[PDB]
Amino acid sequence: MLTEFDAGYGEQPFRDLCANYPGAEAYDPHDFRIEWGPIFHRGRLDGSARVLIVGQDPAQHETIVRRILVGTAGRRTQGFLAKLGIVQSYVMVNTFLYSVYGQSGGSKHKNEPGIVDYRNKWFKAVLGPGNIEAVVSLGGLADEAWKAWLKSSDGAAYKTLAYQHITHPTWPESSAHDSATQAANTKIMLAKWNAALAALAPEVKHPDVPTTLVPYGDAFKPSELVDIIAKDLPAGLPAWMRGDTPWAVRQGVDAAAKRRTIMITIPDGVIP
Amino acid sequence: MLTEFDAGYGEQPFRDLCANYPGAEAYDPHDFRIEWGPIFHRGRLDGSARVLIVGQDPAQHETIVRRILVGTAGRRTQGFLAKLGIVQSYVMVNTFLYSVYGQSGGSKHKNEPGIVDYRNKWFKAVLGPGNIEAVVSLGGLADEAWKAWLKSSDGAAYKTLAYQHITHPTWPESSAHDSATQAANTKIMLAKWNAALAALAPEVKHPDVPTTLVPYGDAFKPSELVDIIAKDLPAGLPAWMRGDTPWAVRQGVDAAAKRRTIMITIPDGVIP
Repeated sequence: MLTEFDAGYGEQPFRDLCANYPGAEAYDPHDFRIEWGPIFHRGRLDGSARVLIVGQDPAQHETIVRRILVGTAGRRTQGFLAKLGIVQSYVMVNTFLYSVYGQSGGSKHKNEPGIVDYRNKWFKAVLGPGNIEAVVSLGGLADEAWKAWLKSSDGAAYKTLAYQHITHPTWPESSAHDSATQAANTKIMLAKWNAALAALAPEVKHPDVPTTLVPYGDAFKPSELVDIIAKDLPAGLPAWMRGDTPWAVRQGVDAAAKRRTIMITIPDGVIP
Repeated sequence: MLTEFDAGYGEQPFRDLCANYPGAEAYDPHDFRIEWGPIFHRGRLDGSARVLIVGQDPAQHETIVRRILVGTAGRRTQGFLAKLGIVQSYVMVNTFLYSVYGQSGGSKHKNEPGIVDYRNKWFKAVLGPGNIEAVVSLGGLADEAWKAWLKSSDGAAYKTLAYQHITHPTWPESSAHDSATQAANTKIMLAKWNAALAALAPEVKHPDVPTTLVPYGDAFKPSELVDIIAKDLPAGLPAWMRGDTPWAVRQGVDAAAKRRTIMITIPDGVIP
């Protein structure tokens, strides 16, 4: 009857970071959903993380849970980590503190000093303890974020840290609306993911569970979509929030209404 | 531009309390909205609280923020504390960890040992440091919770602790839908709140701000409705979540649907 949870940001330097975060002066209020407040991380901040995941930006599930990579992209990422024998020893930060508002917002503000400097303080803080053995970026903007970090003074020390850029987990669904094209692109993505795993496996010297590498097939199997663990969520969050069924969506009759609303629906079967 | 936040539950004894909370074995799954997870407290857990508030049960705003007293009842309670000069030195705990399901009243399970025992652990932890100088209960079930605490072995020590039972903050709106009856019931409520203030004022010897007692009139004035402070909310929560405008509602075509869904709408004016 013992359930774990993420206590959060009480320790330094994370406490000062979360109390002094960038707002509209760095993140444009039209081009970013700053109205939901920042979402900072997911995973270990106690120094026990072995893998750093760099994602892009949060969406509506993250906005409720208050931790990043908690939707479909998150369960695919968890499963990626599982293939390396990593079940809890990771830490995750995003390129952006806030959701990008718009189709291909870019990359339009990736060069904002206020944005990059604050993100670099987080890199600095999570890499600080010196236990991270591998870095994985999800998508191009994350890949650029990591490379820009390496060119900074504090980042110079991490040029030799094992690193893989991999295709963004939801890329197949965003590349086409057609089912057949989604499947074809998924096969392509997983082939590239297999190569990344092969390069990273020998550098993850301290896995949580010693594991022999089992490659992805052409489609995701159910076992490779792994629920986010309780230890990652704030105290008291119900188990279905870290389950396998979608439960939040933006809702509105037009663009402006839709920007203002999230609807949360408990999956069927939880309530008796 | 530092914004404060509640780091939460990382310190003992709270860490073990939040990791070992009661579920369906103590709170009946039909009579309690256990599907949303427990909401534990609001305010100081570092020992600096001077007033303990005992509330009844959480609703939909609390369900999103993950702290108690966050809606209309909370802002009325904040204003009550403000009149005693208490701006941040309070701690609030609920009679029930979960929302009561059904107007029937969760008085049906008020003596269930699983519920009472766990709540007493929270009483013991918050009263432990010995800095609480006054206790206020909101409504009848809360009053019975404090009285049940006093009858237990550990609670015996607090029979001399200054204590006032006051009428639940949202009693006027729950007693009638007629505008004129609400105003009349509000006038009765505020007379009883004024009596409580008079009894508590000389007993709150450590206000955050020394304040001369200004009694309520017959209705709430806007200055007597006080926004929840940033220090009470998890890191990153946007300011409108602790503003003066309602922003969450239960929504569904029928009872079963309504039980499963919360809709969040950002107040107008936050998004440019």
